[PDB]
Amino acid sequence: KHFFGRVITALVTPFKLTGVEVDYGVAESLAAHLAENGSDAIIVAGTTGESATLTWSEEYELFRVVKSAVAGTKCRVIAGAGSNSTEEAIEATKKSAKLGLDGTLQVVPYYNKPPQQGIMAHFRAIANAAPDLPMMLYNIPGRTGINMTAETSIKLAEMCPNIVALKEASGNLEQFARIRRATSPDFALYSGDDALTLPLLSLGGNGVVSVASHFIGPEIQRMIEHFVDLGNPEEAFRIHCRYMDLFEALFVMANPIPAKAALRLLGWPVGPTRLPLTDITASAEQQLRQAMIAAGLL
Amino acid sequence: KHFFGRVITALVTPFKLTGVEVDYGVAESLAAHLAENGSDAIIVAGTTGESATLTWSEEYELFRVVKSAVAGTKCRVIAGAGSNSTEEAIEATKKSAKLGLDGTLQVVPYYNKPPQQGIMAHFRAIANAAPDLPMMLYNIPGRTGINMTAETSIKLAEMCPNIVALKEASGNLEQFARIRRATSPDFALYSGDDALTLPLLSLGGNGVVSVASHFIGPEIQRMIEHFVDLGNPEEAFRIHCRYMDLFEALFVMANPIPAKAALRLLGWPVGPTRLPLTDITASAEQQLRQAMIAAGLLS
Amino acid sequence: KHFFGRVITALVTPFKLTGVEVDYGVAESLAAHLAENGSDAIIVAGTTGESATLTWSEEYELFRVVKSAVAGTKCRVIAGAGSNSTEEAIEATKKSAKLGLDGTLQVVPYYNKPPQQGIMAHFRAIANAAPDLPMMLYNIPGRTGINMTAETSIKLAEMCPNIVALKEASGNLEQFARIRRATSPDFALYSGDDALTLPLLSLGGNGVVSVASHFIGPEIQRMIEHFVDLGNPEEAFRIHCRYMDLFEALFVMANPIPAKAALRLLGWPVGPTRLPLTDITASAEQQLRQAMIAAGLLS
Amino acid sequence: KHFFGRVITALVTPFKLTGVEVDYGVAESLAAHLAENGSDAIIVAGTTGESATLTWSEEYELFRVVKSAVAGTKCRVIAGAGSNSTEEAIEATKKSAKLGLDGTLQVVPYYNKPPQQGIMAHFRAIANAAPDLPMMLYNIPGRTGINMTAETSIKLAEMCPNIVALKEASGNLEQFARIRRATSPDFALYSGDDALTLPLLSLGGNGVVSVASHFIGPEIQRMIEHFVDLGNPEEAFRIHCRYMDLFEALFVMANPIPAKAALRLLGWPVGPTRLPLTDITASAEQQLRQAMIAAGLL
Ligand SMILES: N[C@@H](CCCC[NH3+])C(=O)O
Ligand SMILES: N[C@@H](CCCC[NH3+])C(=O)O
Ligand SMILES: N[C@@H](CCCC[NH3+])C(=O)O
Ligand SMILES: N[C@@H](CCCC[NH3+])C(=O)O
Ligand SMILES: [Ca+2]
Ligand SMILES: [Ca+2]
Ligand SMILES: [Ca+2]
Ligand SMILES: [Ca+2]
Repeated sequence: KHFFGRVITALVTPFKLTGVEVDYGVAESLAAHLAENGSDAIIVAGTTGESATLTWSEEYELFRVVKSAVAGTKCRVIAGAGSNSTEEAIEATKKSAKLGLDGTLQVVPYYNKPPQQGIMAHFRAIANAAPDLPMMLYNIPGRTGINMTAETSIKLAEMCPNIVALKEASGNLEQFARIRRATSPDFALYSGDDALTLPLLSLGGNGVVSVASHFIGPEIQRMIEHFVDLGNPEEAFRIHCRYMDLFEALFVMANPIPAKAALRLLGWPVGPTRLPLTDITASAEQQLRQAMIAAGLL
Repeated sequence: KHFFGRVITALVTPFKLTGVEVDYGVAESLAAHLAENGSDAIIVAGTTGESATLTWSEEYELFRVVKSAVAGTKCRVIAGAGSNSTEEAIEATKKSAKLGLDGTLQVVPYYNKPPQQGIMAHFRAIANAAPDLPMMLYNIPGRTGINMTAETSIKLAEMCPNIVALKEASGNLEQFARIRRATSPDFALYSGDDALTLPLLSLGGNGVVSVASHFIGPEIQRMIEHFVDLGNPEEAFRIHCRYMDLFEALFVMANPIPAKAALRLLGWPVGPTRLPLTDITASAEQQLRQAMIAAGLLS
Repeated sequence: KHFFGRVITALVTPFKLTGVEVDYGVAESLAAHLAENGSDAIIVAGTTGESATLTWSEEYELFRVVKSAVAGTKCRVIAGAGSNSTEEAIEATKKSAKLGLDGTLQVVPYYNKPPQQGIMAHFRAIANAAPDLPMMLYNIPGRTGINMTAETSIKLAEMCPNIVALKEASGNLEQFARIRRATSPDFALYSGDDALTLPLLSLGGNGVVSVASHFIGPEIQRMIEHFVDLGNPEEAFRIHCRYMDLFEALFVMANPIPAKAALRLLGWPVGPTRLPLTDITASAEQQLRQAMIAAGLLS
Repeated sequence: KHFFGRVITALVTPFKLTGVEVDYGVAESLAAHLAENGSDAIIVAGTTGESATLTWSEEYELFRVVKSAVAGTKCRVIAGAGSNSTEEAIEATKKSAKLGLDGTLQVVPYYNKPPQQGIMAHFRAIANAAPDLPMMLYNIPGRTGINMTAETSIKLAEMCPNIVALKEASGNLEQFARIRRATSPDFALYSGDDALTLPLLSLGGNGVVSVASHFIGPEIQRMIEHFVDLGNPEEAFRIHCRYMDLFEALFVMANPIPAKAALRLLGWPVGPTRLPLTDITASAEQQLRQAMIAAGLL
């Protein structure tokens, strides 16, 4: 019923041992594994994929490679093609169109703090650069340093018909409800935060763009199913409760440091992160390892 | 299942025209009206009841009068008996016990910013001063200037068996979930904020300590019923949506300025607020009036 | 130039060993000591004096006793007579007038979050209740839960001629500068925070309402003197630097828990705090003790 | 007395009418004007220079051109060469060394939220990539989404001898005092905020990295002189007061939208900003224009 589904995994970007090169091979098999484990869609080279330290070429190859890894399946492949420069976002979005990806994810500009009319112009121009490519907006004030308001989000959903979803990680519940109330039900509203998935479902949300779906995709699907389809909020919450420690553990250091460490411990050789992200500490690794054991993953 | 129910109304305190005296008569009939319109419990002389500008005598008379107004019904009467002085809270809690009220509401100390172990000692001593009187804690960092943590709340629920509920208005969803996960299911977790009732239900919440239940109590009951009992989150949300503008309108100036204005417009002569709360402005009254008309309360 | 001077000490309130009674004797000798150690004025029964857990009678006795302890000297005695109830503030301010104290300190209402026009009406009414009694406003959003804006503060300084000072502890530098720019130079602007005294002097401030002046009053006087009178910011900063660890230490737990612990370590038997304030932890006491040793106050 | 002086101007980047090209000519004459009007140093292609929407090539040309515009003067030229990718910052810093600039400005990584030890590794690696290029750190939590602590800043000043200054725009006065107390007096501590210059001087600050020095450089010099040299804080404050409205006006929309509008009103054809920054509103322009008239600038 929604193009990008209920669970979208923000894919980590595997690197070889030194960090210097991407491991496209590990990227393929990891993406294929997610497509058979509850990911309805995958975001490539977004925040969790270390967008900031990838070059544009690396991103374009990752897009091509991940799209081939999941051909055969209903898994949609979304390009993390945003930027705080409209020109750069436009170029990347056009490249995503020519590669035949299923859509893009577009973050609100970070660092340069545009006015609301700037955010709006930024996204119009990007939507216009590939008018037939579905687009998911991404609002994350904690990283960007500004908030896209309800008004701006709603206006964008009306003006550009290829803008069909919003990844809302502000934690602002009123904003989320207002956007939901005023957009058409064909517009998808996704949690950008595993710990907020459940309460955002209560305000009309359609699922989650998740980090934890690398590990518990089918269980996140089951949670959403209990809540939205089967009228069992008590069971949705029983699942949320099983995985709160893991959700906390995945953010005890900045994402994707824990996500990558967890994958390495499960036998997925996704490599280190690139500077400025440093290695997981002994303390954070122990909390993560413990949370994984209690969640039944080791 | 829960002693205080699903919808608890934070009663406004009616005053006569100058503000100098309480109107106990209007208090009685307003409380009777709430008991027959979806209030499972009522809080007397809390924040919404202008606790700060009431004297202790005024509070004690309000308690007595409200308890008689709702005799015959199952509606529980809760004393807003908290303070930032433990000695004062203890005295008021003992008076509530001797008067035969159903419980107390106890705010985290405001203004004086106690440490967590201070908050904990404050509430232990109050629970111990009337060990058979059910108690609802109240966490509201925006007014008090400190936050009662998950750890503190959980520890209090384990130590004192008369502490059976928490009114959580921090808006912190992680805190709320952690408290819920770790307390026994007999422990009630209530939203302290009409706009958060629905999402807190998704994290195991048992309802709301409401301002808006003065006006739409049965509809708030219906929302909670659709969500918890009947498996209809879409309809719960349809109701939340109908009333978001009213919820916004009730806080455009500080509570209870709009609440009292709305009651006056509905024919409830609840009077002004006392200084330092001033009268609602023409601008806030227009936004409130409009929101009430669209919600089907007026004209 | 300014009625309340440059250094105003927010006096702790001594209690006897159980906390149940005030020790008026220790209050007397402590206040006499401050008057001979750079306190130009003393605030009695404010935040640092545990205002919230004192009764009104205890406060009124403290006012009487402290006023007699410093008679003969130019040390001014200020009543912490504020409240979140205008009626209570008015009553206490009238009592302060009849007792012959030198002025009052008046906090922005805490917990009940009045509108700006409410804050303004609250203070007008208090200024009008004793029109000849000098008044110092106190803005502390971290404890009260609201902020008195620059506009409101400036308007109050113009309308009421007995409002002659403001204790600004928002930490907002722009607010502070705007108030200073727009008020007459007879209006005193005081830091409400020992760590902010020096940078607020750079924006035209006239001193500080201090906790640390219990212990280093003459050194705070010297700092202000270097900056304002002698044109030596380098030396003012050398002093600020000497005492930063002590300033940090005095707030590692909520004031006045550390203040009282420091006084006990110096041989001032000021007693415990009252619930909900609990005893200082061994960890905070060690950091405090160490900071005092390095500052040359102890051992 | 310090290498970068007391007033460092964060230079706006002039664009031609469409925004598509830089106007290097206007950049030259604007920089020459600043060097004769109280700028002891100039920062090229930092935040105020629309770093986010400049390409690396545009920045490198701006560096070259600005350096030649001010040859013959004592005005130092600093490259805004930071990034949230350590690799990119390293490459830009090496280019700045080969071009013969006087130093670099290095922002704390934005958007990707590294841990403190990440921030520390980021800056070590950059300092090590050109050990003889003086370096000015830049802490601005409101844009980046994280704060570099006092401990981190102090440790960096001790480890790397080319790290000789800090542009502190957190507005945290305790952090600033602690850094000042613990670093050697050869280490420069600059306000990153025109409205904080004066109170940061009281806590041992050495001046300001300013937007308003485009317009009132000599008056900012006079303020600092009255306070630090001549023992007249009353007169320093009289000057701060004269210019508070202008300081407020310069930030009513995000920098450099007002800065560029002010320059256009003074006859400097600095052009528009690039998306996602949109034009100044009529309302913000009126407040700016009024503040400039009262300050004696038109
Ligand atoms: N690190 C820069 C450019 C990266 C573009 C390709 N991943 C940014 O986050 O804006
Ligand atoms: N102003 C006091 C009044 C004490 C009586 C409480 N009913 C307070 O807000 O706590
Ligand atoms: N506990 C109340 C009453 C204070 C009584 C007078 N000192 C308050 O802080 O306002
Ligand atoms: N727009 C990207 C790269 C710009 C590189 C040169 N200015 C960023 O802000 O990180
Ligand atoms: Ca990307
Ligand atoms: Ca009460
Ligand atoms: Ca008092
Ligand atoms: Ca740059």
